Amino acid sequence: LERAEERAELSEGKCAELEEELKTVTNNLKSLEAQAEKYSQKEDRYEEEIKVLSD
Amino acid sequence: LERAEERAELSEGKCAELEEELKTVTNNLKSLEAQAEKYSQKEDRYEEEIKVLSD
Repeated sequence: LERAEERAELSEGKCAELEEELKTVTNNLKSLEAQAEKYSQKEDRYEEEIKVLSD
Repeated sequence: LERAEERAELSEGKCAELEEELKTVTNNLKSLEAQAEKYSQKEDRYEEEIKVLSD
């Protein structure tokens, strides 16, 4: 039980660590979703600067 | 013990679920990062072209 509880604690430790990493990565995912979209928009703002400059 | 073990299984189960959620968001982050980076690279290509056309 102590070892199983220890495993629960170690696994919970990992669970929490992964959760923290999950959230960090997910938060990065979200900032990156925002960046991938802002960047796709920049891909267009810059493409537009090229089109405008081309004109 | 069944509970300590259940908790070992539950916390291990959940930490494994988080490993999968983490890998999923990590891979989505890598995808969005790669996407954002492909866009940042396009932004740079345009910036290079913006500088070329601006100049």
